[PDB]
Amino acid sequence: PLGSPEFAAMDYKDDDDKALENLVVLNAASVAGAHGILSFLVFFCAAWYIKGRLAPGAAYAFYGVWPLLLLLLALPPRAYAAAAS
Repeated sequence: PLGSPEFAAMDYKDDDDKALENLVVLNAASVAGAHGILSFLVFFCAAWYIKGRLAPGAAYAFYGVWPLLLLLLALPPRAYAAAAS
């Protein structure tokens, strides 16, 4: 069956292309999330939040966790699974 090997070779190609496109996009999601944590750290944190304004905290937790989730949900199952240990 010469067709079987052809299907195997083509499958590996689609798996490589799908991966590359995922990383590039997921990275932007991760950057945006970390952008939310870094922008608020700089703007929101300051020394006024200690007085009694946790708000910045939530912004860090929301945008800092936002990217994590995005990467995992925007990442294939077998991909996020192999990343676990």
